[PDB]
Amino acid sequence: VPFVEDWDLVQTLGEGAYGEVQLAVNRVTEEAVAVKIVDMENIKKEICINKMLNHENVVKFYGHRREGNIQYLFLEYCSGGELFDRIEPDIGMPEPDAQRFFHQLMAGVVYLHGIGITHRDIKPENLLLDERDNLKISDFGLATVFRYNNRERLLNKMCGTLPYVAPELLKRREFHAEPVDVWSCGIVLTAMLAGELPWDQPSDSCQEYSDWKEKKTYLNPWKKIDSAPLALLHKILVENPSARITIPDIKKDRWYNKPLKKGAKRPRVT
Ligand SMILES: COC(=O)c1ccc(-c2[nH]nc3c2Cc2cc(CN[C@H]4CC[C@@H](O)CC4)ccc2-3)o1
Repeated sequence: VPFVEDWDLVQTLGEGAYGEVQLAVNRVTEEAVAVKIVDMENIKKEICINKMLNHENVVKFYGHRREGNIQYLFLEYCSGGELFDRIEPDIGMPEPDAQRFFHQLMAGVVYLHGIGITHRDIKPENLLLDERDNLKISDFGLATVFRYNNRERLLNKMCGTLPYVAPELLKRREFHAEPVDVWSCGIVLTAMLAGELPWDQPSDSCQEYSDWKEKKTYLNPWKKIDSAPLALLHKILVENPSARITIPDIKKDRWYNKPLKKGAKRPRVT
């Protein structure tokens, strides 16, 4: 009972705008959590969205505490770090690992879309890994409700990260939320398989993007990707968001359902 509420801040996990993420260890139990420290409406929405979240591939929210002009968000600690540091530059990672991470990303995104939430900034920096390398979607600072009382709200706000944003966000005034997150998942899949981003932004003025629309797959990063995951990327990275593949159909794709990876190495004797 005494001192069970005391947490020691032992190391900086992440820094940026606006604030830092610190690893916190409980004085009594030694339980590890991540404390998001935001130096104070945007944070009020983040807390509200985080309270709704309960899924094995979404970073858990334990609660928050306001100490004057500072908000403390208590969130799941993921010891495996970011997916970003598992991607070898210009190489990627083994195809079975990327497939497993992509299945977990799809389970997380299905869950969020199912409760009417769009993340809007899916990228490897935001995809965290637990001790068993289970992928968790993190940072709901740009997230929003796109479906309320079974009525879909079209989005118009410009946000995300240019190499991961869908082309409609740059060409159209209004757009559906769900195909935007599907596109960013395809850029994450491209990053995991080739270890590089295909373009700075998806616009006609961008040569790499024009080459993709012209199906010049003999060029990088596409030439490093096998034909089965590349056929899936041809369905995701579709300019027209109405023709773009939906997640129920991604789950029926040949590469998505290809047996590739063995389960976690279990102790055995002969
Ligand atoms: C903006 O971040 C969040 O909203 C959020 C929610 C939950 C978390 C989180 N839980 N566990 C971690 C996070 C962020 C995070 C980052 C890292 C990578 N940290 C390295 C530490 C040593 C190295 O030298 C620098 C980077 C390792 C673990 C973790 O972050």
